[PDB]
Amino acid sequence: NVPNGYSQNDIQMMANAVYGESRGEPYLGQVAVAAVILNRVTSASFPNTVSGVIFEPRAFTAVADGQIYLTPNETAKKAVLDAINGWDPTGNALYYFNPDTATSKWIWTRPQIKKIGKHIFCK
Ligand code: NA
Repeated sequence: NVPNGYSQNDIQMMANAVYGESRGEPYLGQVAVAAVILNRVTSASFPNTVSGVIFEPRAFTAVADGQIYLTPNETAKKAVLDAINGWDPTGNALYYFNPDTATSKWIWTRPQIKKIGKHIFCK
């Protein structure tokens, strides 16, 4: 069922992480969050497994919210497989935030790449 390099649990948790962050966003915004997870895996500055990236303490509200082991939203799951298949609409982003609600002081310091739906994607 799952791309080589990933477990069933990897894909489910990615889908649940993506739904947590981007439920209701344009489909492109959901692929984008998935893209960011894969970019963080690649990056030296984040963990180097999908689990490690998803379980970073503040990172994905699906973790704190008890959603990471649920049956995944089918569209968030498609977005995940789209990103694994090489769709990265964020231009290799590592960070994102919603400028209307974000309360982080430091997020505004990241170099901004583009905005998709309610999220600005950043290096
Ligand atoms: Na990494």
